[PDB]
Amino acid sequence: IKPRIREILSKELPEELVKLLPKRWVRIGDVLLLPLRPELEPYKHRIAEVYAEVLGVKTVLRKGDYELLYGSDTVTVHVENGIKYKLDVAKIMFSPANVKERVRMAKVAKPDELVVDMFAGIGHLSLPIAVYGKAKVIAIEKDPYTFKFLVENIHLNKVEDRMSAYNMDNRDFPGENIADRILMGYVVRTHEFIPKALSIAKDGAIIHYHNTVPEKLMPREPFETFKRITKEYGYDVEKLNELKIKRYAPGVWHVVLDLRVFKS
Ligand SMILES: C[S@@+](CC[C@H](N)C(=O)[O-])C[C@H]1O[C@@H](n2cnc3c(N)ncnc32)[C@H](O)[C@@H]1O
Repeated sequence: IKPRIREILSKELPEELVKLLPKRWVRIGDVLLLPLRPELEPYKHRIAEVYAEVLGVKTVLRKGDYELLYGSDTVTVHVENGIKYKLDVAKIMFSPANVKERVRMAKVAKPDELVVDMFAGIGHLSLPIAVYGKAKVIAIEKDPYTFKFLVENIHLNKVEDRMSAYNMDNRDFPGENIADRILMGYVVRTHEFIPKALSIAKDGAIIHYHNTVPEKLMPREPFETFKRITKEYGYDVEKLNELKIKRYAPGVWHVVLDLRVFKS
């Protein structure tokens, strides 16, 4: 099934098009991300329709952010490694192509830490910490829509007590020298937030610093740049680890560096 899909669609599609039907897909809650060959375009909707029924999802988006192929409701709750993540699959990014990192995050924190998530999303990286590590968490999310989900996801996981949330730009965050650990899960020229990061950090704090660097420049970057910017503040940093992740071309990785900073 396949089989079931092939039995239904073979009735409406010439055998040549049937052969090209989608063989994989991504499922997030009850929404389906479905990739489609160009020759199947004319039949977009009907194919998404049968896939929807045999796979048991309410909505199908094109994988290819996303084009609605069948259904209407893109909000769903996705469960991963014991975590509940409500989201609007069409408006908010969330790839299991990153699940390892979300798993990793479940381990790294100690119950005592204050953790600040500078780019919270719906709780991508911070929920694992609040739930498994048990530290406290201040989660910052700029987008008001995304924010609703983050707030909700906090209840859904029963951590409203130890996790708080602010709908502002991380640069306006009043805090200073509070953070034992900072999450910088963002990849658009994130070096630009290093200064607010260092401000929010305590001396010795750990920073999970995500960025997108060309492999032309590895393994020098993105650490050199993190290093030099830190110099502008007379602080130092030690590189504790550098994981590769969604190595997503053309030619550019997505890495996360674990770094400890010292406020002199
Ligand atoms: C949701 S994470 C993406 C994680 C990744 N796509 C994944 O699958 O795990 C990026 C978030 O940072 C937020 N953001 C961007 N700039 C921000 C800022 N200056 N202050 C606070 N949040 C910001 C965006 O609203 C977005 O929700």
